[PDB]
Amino acid sequence: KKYRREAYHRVFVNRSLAMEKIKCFGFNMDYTLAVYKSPEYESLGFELTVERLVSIGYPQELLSFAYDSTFPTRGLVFDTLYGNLLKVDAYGNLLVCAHGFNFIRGPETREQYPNKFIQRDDTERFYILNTLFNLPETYLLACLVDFFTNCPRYTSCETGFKDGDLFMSYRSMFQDVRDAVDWVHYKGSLKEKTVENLEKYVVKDGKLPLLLSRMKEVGKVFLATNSDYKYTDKIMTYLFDFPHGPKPGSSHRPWQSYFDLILVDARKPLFFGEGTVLRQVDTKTGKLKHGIVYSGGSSDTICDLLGAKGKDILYIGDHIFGDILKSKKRQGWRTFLVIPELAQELHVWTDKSSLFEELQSLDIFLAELYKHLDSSSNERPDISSIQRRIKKVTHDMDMCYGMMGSLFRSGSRQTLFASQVMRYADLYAASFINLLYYPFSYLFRAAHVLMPHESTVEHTHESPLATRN
Amino acid sequence: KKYRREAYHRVFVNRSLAMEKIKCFGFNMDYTLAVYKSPEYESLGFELTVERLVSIGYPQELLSFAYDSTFPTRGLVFDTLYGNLLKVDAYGNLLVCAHGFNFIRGPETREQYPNKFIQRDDTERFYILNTLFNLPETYLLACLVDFFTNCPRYTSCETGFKDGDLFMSYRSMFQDVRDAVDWVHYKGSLKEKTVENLEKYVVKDGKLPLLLSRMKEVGKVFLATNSDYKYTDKIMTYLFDFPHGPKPGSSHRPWQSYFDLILVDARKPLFFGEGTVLRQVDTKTGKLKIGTHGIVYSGGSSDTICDLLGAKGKDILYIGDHIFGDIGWRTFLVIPELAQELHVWTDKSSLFEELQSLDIFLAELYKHLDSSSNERPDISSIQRRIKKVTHDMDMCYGMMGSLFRSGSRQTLFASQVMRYADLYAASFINLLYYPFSYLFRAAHVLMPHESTVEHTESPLATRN
Amino acid sequence: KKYRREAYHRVFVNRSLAMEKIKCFGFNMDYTLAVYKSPEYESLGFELTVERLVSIGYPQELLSFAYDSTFPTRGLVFDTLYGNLLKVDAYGNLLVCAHGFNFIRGPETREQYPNKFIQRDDTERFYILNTLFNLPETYLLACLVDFFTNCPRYTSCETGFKDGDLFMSYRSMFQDVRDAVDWVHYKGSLKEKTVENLEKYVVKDGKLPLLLSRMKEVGKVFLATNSDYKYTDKIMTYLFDFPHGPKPGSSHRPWQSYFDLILVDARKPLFFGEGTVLRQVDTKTGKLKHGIVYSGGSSDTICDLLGAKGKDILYIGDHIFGDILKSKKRQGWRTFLVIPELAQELHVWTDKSSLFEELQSLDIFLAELYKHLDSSSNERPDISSIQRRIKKVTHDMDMCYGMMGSLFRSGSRQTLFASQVMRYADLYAASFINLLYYPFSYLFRAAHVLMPHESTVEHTHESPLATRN
Amino acid sequence: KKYRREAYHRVFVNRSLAMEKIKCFGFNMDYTLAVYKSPEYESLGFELTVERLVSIGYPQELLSFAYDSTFPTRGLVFDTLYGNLLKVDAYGNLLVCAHGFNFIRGPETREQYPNKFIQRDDTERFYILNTLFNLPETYLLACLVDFFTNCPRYTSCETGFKDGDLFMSYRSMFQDVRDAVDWVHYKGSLKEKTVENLEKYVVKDGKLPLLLSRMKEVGKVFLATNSDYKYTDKIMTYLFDFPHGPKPGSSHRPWQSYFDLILVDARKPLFFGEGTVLRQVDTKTGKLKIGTHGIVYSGGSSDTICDLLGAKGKDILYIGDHIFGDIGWRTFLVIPELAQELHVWTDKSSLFEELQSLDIFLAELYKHLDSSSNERPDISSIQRRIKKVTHDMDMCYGMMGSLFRSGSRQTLFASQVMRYADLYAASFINLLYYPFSYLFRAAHVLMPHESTVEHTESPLATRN
Repeated sequence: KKYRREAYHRVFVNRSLAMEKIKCFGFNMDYTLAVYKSPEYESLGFELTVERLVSIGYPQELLSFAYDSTFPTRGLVFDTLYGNLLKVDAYGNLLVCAHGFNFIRGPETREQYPNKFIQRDDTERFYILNTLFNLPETYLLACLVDFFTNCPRYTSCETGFKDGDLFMSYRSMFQDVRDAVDWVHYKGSLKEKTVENLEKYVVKDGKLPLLLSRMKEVGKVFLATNSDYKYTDKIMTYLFDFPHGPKPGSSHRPWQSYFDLILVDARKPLFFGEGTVLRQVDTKTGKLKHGIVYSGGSSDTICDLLGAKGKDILYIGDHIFGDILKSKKRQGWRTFLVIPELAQELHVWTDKSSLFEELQSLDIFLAELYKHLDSSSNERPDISSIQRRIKKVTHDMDMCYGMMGSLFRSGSRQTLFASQVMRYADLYAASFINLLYYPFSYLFRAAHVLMPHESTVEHTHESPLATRN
Repeated sequence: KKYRREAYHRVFVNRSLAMEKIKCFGFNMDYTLAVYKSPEYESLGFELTVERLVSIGYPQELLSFAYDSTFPTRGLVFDTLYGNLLKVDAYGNLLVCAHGFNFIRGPETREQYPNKFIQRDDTERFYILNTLFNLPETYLLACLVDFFTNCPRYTSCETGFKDGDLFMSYRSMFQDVRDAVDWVHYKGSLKEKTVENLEKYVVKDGKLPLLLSRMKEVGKVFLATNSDYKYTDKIMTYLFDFPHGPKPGSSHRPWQSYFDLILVDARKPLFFGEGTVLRQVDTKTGKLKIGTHGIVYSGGSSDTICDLLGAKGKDILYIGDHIFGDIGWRTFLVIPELAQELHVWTDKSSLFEELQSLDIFLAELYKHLDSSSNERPDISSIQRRIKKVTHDMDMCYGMMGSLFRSGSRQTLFASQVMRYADLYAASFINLLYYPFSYLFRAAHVLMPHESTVEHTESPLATRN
Repeated sequence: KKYRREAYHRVFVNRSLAMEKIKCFGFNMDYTLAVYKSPEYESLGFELTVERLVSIGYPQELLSFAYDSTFPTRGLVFDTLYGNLLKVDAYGNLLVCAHGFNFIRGPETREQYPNKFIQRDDTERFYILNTLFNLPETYLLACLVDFFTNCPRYTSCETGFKDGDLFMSYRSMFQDVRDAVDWVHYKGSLKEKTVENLEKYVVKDGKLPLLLSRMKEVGKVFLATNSDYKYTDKIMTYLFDFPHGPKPGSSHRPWQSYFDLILVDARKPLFFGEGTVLRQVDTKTGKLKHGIVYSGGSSDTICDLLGAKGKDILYIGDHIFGDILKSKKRQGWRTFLVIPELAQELHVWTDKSSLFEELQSLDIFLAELYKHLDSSSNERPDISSIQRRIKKVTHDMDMCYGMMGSLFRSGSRQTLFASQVMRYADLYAASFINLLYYPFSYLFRAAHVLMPHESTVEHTHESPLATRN
Repeated sequence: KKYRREAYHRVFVNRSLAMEKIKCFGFNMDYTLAVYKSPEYESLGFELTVERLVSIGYPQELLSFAYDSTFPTRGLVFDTLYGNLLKVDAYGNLLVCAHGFNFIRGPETREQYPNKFIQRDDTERFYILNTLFNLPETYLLACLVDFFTNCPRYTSCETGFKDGDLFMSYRSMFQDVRDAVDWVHYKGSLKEKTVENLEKYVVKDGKLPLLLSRMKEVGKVFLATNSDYKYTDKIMTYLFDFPHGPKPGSSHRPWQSYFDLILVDARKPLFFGEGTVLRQVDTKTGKLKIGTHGIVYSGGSSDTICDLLGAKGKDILYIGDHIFGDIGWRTFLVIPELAQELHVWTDKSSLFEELQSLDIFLAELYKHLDSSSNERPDISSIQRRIKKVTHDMDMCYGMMGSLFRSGSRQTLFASQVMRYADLYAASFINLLYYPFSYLFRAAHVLMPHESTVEHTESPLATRN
C-alpha cells in the first residue's frame, strides 16, 4: 500500500543505498550513456562477423543468415564440446539446451549431460555469453551449428563436423567466431560504420544532458570507458547534439563540460586492479602526450584524482564484474547496473498478467485437491491434466520473452545471470535515466528476497522432533 | 486465498517434487531420526570438550564456562587469523563480526576487513561451522577468545595471545578446539554418556514408527549412517521403544524391520563418491563378518546402495540434516531451528508490521520528489527507529540472529539451503501431514523488480 | 666382442622379438614406405602454411620467413601460455626453453617455470609436437613469436602481443597455426603439389620392392594408411616405378600385388579402437562401393581378415601411439618404429667421437682430484675451470644435432621422446629397410638398459645400516 | 680406467649434484637413521598383523604362518580383483604373476591379463606395495591366498573364496590386511615391542653420529619424521647410545644436539603441501605446548621448515627411504636391498658371463645371414639355456627376483627410483666416504643405439 513510482520509471534495489552519501557518479559509455539501437546494432555486428568468417574460408551460405532478435537471450553458456547453447541456473543445473535451433527435451538432455548439470567453472569447455555485444555471437553460434548439422556436404559428429577430409570441432569453430567478433570490434569496420550513421545505431535523448547536469550540482561526475578518445568524442558529441543545454532555452555546451574527469583506454577489468600507466590525451590530435582527458590508469588513480572514497562512488554501467581483489585492496565502489532487457520484461509482467493469473489459480486448484489428505490417505487424485496445462502455460510465458526465455528465470528457477545481478549490483534499472525520477536525498531501501517459509507463511499467530524438546 | 497446512506442519518447497515418483526413502540417523535434545546435548558436548582441553593444558578457568544456547547461530565463519566469528551473506559480505562476546560496529569491521568482505574460499584461514554438532564449538570459540582477551596473564595481539614466552595464535587455538571436539566424538565419552541417559539426550516420539511404516507401504526405506552398528542399535532401539508397533494396539516390531537396507560406517561424504568396500556386520558381536532381510551392511557407496535397492537417483528422496556439495538423489533437509524461527515470525509480527509502517512512511515523504527537487527531508529519526527495530528483530533469534538472514540480507547458510535442498522442514516428521501422491510445487524467490511491481517511454531504456 | 652389423644397417632392440614367430608385416605409408625428402618437403609445408596464415590476415612479413632445418627438433612442447618451445625430459623437467629464437638461461627459466618443471598432462596449455609433419609447424611457431616480439608495430605482453587495439594471445596464435597446418594437409594444395613433382619430394629406392617381396614369401603383408586411395595410388605407383620387379631382370609388377591387404582412410588412432565401418573402394573411380582395397574399418577387422593373432603381427611405421585400450581389448601388435633422425644422429655418434672422448677424460680427471678424499677432508679442489669446460663441450655436442639438440637427449638427460620410444617400440631404426640385412629367422635380443649401480660397478669380486644386519 | 670407490661404499648418481651447494641435510628417521634389523623386524610386523587378523575372525591356521624373507620383493602390485601379486615394468607390462605361491606361466597370464598388461592407474583395483613396511603384508597376502586356495573348507572363485553362505572377495581380504597393518602400527603393540628390545630390532653404528657431526660443520641438519616425539626420543637415544661423542675419546652428546631443527608428527606427504599448524612439543611430557636450540616442533610444512632454516629448496638434500610423487629439494634415496643386490652382481658374475657368451654365440650363428637367407639355424637349445640361466639369476635375489629388474627388463620401482632420486645408496652412511666438496656426476642410462654402437647409404634412412 506504499507509494511507488510508475514501473517503467523505477530503480530497483538489491542493497540499500543512501543517495545523500554519494559524492561521485561514474559512467561507462557503451550501452550506458551510448545506448545502441536494437535490433539494428546487433544485425550490423552479426553481418560484419559473418563477412569476416566468410573471408577466412567459411562457406557462402553464411551470407543468407539474418540476425533474429527473437532467438538469443543474454547469459547463455556455449558448450564447445557438443556445440550446444545452455541456459543454466545459479548452480549449473540445466534449464534449456539447444543444439543449433533444435531444443533438446528433458530425457535426451541426460544423454549428454549427466544429472542435467554442468561444471560452469570449466572455462576451457564452457563460454558464458554475458554481454550485450555477445548477442550477435550467440545467434551466430546457433546458425552455424544449425547450418552444418543439416547441410549434406557435412557429416555431423558428436563434437563437430567433417568438411571432406577436414574434421572441424565445435570448439575450433567457436574460437573462429570469438576471434572474428574480436577482429570486427578492434580491427574491422564496426566503429567506422557506427560513426558514419549515428542516427540509425545510437539512441539520443535530451533527458541525458539534463540528468548529468543535475548530478554535477550535487557531486562529481566521471567517465571511464574502454573506447579510445576518437570514438568517444564522436559518440558523446552526438549524444549531446541538441540546440540547447541541460534545459530548453539554455546555451548548448560541450559534452566534456559535464564531466569532472574523462578517462579513455580504460582496459577494464584490469583497470580495477593494477591498471596501466596513467596517460593524457592531446585533445587536438587524439594521440597521447579541468579540460584534461586521461588514458589508461586505474580505479585507484581515479579515486585519488577526485578526492573520494570507494563507498562515496556510484558506478553506473552495463557490465558485471567479479569479486576478485575485493577481499584485499579496499575501496569498493557502489554499483548501478543498467539492464536494457528490463523494459520489455516489465511489459511481459503487466501485459501477460493473464498467464500469471492462470498459473496461480492452477496452483490454487491443486492445493484444494489435496486439502483433506495426509500420509494416511491412499487417494491419488488425477493431476495429469493440470500438470500438462501448467507445463504448457509456463512454456507460453517463457516464449513471451523470446525463444530462450527471460533473462532472469526459466519457469520457477532463477538464471545464473539473475544471481550475478543480485551479487554484483546495489541498484539496477532498464537505464540509468530512471535516476531522473528520484531526488538526490533518496534512501533506496532493499526489497526483501523471501524464502519459501517466509513468502508462504502469514505473520498471523508440536512434535519434539521439530522443537528438540 | 489458497489452502495451506498449519505452519508448524508445513514442508517447504525449494524445487518441485512429485512424491508419487519417489520409490526409496533414505535416512540419516543423527539429528534426523535421532533428534538430540537441546540445550542438554550441546551442553554435554560443550562440557566434554572443555574438559578435554583442560587435560591437554588449557587453564582451569575453562571449567567455569557454561554453555549458553542463546549465543550461537549455525553457519558462522571462524576467522583463524583475527579470532572473529563472522556472519556473512551468500557472497562473503560481512553481516556480523564478534570478537569474543564483543560485537563490532560497521566502521571498525573495515579496519580488519577491507570492503567488509571475506574470501570464503580461503580454506586455510576461514572455517565454516555449518553443522548442529558445531554449535558447542561455536560458543566455545567465543568463550576462549573472551577469556584470554580479559585475563591479565595474557597479552592480546592481532593474531592471538602471548603467554609470556609463548605465542598462541587463534589458528593454533582453533586447531586445539577442533581436535578436542573430534576426540570427544570419536574417542571420548560422548557416545557412552548419551547412551546411558537416553531420556535426557534423545527425543522419542510415536509418530516416527508410524510415518516410517507408511513409507514402507509405498516404496523402500533405508538407513545410511556414519555411526557404527553398536551406537546405531542402541539409539534406534530407543527411538522405537514403545509398547506397540506403528499404531496403538499393534505388536511392537524391532527397528530393523522398518528398513529394507541398513548401512552403518558409511563414511559420508566419501560414501557419495568412491566409497569403501561393501562389508556386512555380525549383528550379534557388532563386528564385521569376514565374508559378505536380516542383513546389516557397512561401508560401501551410494552407487552400491542404488544397485541393492534397484533404484535410480531421481527415484530416491534422501532425508537428513547435512548439506553436501555438488562436486542424483532428491533431498529433504531437516533444519530444526525452523521451529523457533517460525514462532518469531508469528509471535513477533508487530515488529514486522512496524518496519513496514516505517517503510511506508518513508515512501510517503519522497512521494512528490524527483531529481529536480532540492528538499532533503529529515529522515535521521526514522532511520534510527528502523535500525533499532531491526536489531530487536534480529535479537529475537539469539545474539547471532536468524539462521537464514541478518536484518534484511540472506545468509550464506540460507543460500546453501536453497542450492542443496528440494524440500525442507523443522523435521521430516512433517511428511506425516502430506499424502504420498502429493505434488510439492516450488515457492518462488522473487527478485526486487518482481515483488515490487504489480501485474496490472525513453529509448535509452527500450533501445528503440 | 660379439659380431654386430654395420651401424647404419642396424635394427635396434628395445624388447626381444623372435622374427620366426612373425606372420604378418603391416605398414604405414607416410614417412615409412613414402619417405619424404628433407628439407624440401618441410619447406613446402612451411610455405603453404605461411600462405594460408597470410590469407586469413597475418602480416606480409611472414612471406620473408624461410624454413630452416637446423632449428626444430621433434618432440618439443609448445607452451601456449608464454609462447615458448620447451624440450623436457621423461618427467616434465625443463631441459631447453626458447622464446622465439631467444634461448632462455637457467635462472630466468625459473621466473616463468617454478622448479624448471611443467605438468605435461595439461593438454589445454601444452601441445607436444611429436610428428614429422609437425616439424614445419615447430619452426613456424618460433618465427612468429620472434617476429611479433621484435616488430615495433606490436607490444609484447607475457601471454601474447597487442596488434593496435587487438590483443592476440599466444594461445590464439597457436590455434591459428594448428588450424592452418590442418587446412593445408586436408583442404589445401599440399597433396597436389607433392604429387605433381614426386621426384623432388619423395624418396625412391629399389630395395623397397625387394624387401617387401621377401616378406611376402614368409608371411602376409598389409598396408594401413590414413591417406585416401587416390593419393595412395599415386604415391605407391611412384615408389614401385622401376623397369623391373623385386630383382633386376624380373618383370615389373603393380604395387598392389605386394600386399595381401590394402586399407586406406584408416582414421588412426580411432582405427585401433572401434574404428569405422569397413568399406571397399572401387579401384576405377577411387570412390566407395585378392584384388580388393578396403576403407575405414578397425585393427580387429584387419586381424580377422588376415587370420592372425596380434603377437603374430609386426606393425612398421613412424607414429607413436598411446597405451589406451591395451589393458582391456586383447591382441596387441608388435611394433617397429621408423625414426629417420637416427641416420644423422648415428653420424654425430661416430664423427664427433672427439667430443665424447674429451667429456670422458674430463670426468676421469675429476675422479682423480677426489680420489683421496672423504667426509673427513676439508680440501675443496678448484673445479670451476673443469666445470666450465664440461658445460661448453656438452653444449658443442648438443649443437651438432641442431639448435634444439638431439631427438633423444639433452646432456645426460633422456628426452620425453626417447622415453616414449622405449615404451612404444619393440624395435626401431632409421628406416624399415634395415630389415633387409637380417634373416627372417633372426632372434632380436633386447639391449640392456643399465642403471647407475650396474654400469659403474664391475662384476669382479660392511656397515649394518646398509645390510640391515 | 677411472677411479671409483669400493662398490659397497658407493653413492650412485642419477642426476648431477654439487655437494658444495648443499646447505641443509634433512633426514627421515624410520629405515634411514633407524635401520630396522631384517628379517627380525618384518617377522615381528608379520606376527602382529596375523594375530590382529585372527582376533577379528580369521581362521586359526594363520598362526602357523611364518614370515619368509626369501619370498617378497618390494614394489609388487596386488590385484584385488584376481588376488595376484604382480611384478610389472615401467609401463604396466607384466613380468611376474603369482597366485598365492603358484607362479603363473606366460600363456595362462594372458587369460586374466589381456596383452600381459595392467592399468596401474586403476587405484580402486591395484595396490602398489612400495615401502619397506609393506614387506610383511606382501608375504601375508600370498600366504592367505595360498591358505584359502588349498583349504577344503573354501571354494575358490575368480574373485575370491566362498565360506558356505559367505563370499570373501580378494578386495575385502585385502582391506582386512591393510587395516590390520595400520592398526598394528598405530594402535597395536609394534612400537612398544620394538622399543623394549631395541638391540634385536634396530641397527646401531658409531658411523652415524660421526657423519651427522661432520654435516653440521658444513651446513644445517634437520629431522622431519612422521613418528611422535616419544617414539623418536627412544629410537634416537638408542642410535646415539655410545660411551663417546662423534669420535672416540670425546664426550657423549644428546641426540638433539646433532640437529638444528627437529620436527615430529610431520604427516608426510601432506607435510609437503599445505601441511598442518606448526606446533611445539613439551619435551618433558611429550605433549604439545599450548603456545609456540632446545626446541622440538610438531606438524608444520616443508615451507615452514625452509623459512626457519633460512634455506631454499635446491639448497636442501633430503635423505630418506620413501619415494614421493611430483604433484624443490634435492633427494638422496636410501635403498637397503642394494647391499645384497651388489653382492649378487659380483658373486654371481659367472651367470652374467655365461649369458653374454650365449649372446655372443647367437650373434655368431647369424653373422653371415640377411633377408635373402633361407637358413633357420637351430637355436631352441640355446634359447632354453638362456631362459634357465636368466631364471637362476632372478632366483639369486629371492622368489620374486630383483627389486630393479626381471630378467632383462627394468621394474616399475626402478623407474620410480630414476625419477625421484638425485642420489641413491644402500645407506646414507656411504656419504661418509665422499668429501663435502664432491661433485656427483650422473651415470648415463644408455639407449640401445648408444650402448651397442661404437664411437669409431639408402635415402629411405637419410631422407636424402
